[PDB]
Amino acid sequence: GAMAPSYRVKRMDIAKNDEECVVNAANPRGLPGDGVCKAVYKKWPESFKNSATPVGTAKTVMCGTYPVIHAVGPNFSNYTESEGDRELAAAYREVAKEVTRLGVNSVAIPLLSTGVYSGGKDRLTQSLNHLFTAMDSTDADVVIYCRDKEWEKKISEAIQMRT
Ligand SMILES: [Cl-]
Ligand SMILES: [Cl-]
Ligand SMILES: [Cl-]
Repeated sequence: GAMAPSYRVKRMDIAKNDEECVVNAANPRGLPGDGVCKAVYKKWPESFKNSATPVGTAKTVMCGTYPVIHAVGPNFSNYTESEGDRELAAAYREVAKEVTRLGVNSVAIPLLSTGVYSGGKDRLTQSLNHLFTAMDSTDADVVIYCRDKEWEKKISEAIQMRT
């Protein structure tokens, strides 16, 4: 575990992270995809061997000794608000189990279902609160990755609010 487990946020490409493992915002079929998933495919393509997994689950595949945790959030274009919320919470719970099992001291994580799976809605708060619910009981250093300057400020404020 980390000496003083923390949350941090950075605005940059998660493929350039400084953590001991990465969470991919994956599709259920293990395809290269777009956005975070395509950057993850270009950096760790070996990790997409048998990475397909259902919605609300996470599947870890090694790239050398570097773990890639493929976490599949719901696409809110297809799910109801109610069922999507349940699947989004579940995907983060499975990420917490994988991070624990791997024994890593740090993890890079994107906000699941906030991009092309958002169904056109701002889900910063919804996705971040499910991230916290899952990861609060883990002792890894968590570094959240985002691309938007306004999202960086709101995520940083939410972390600081809990002190
Ligand atoms: Cl960057
Ligand atoms: Cl997404
Ligand atoms: Cl973002």
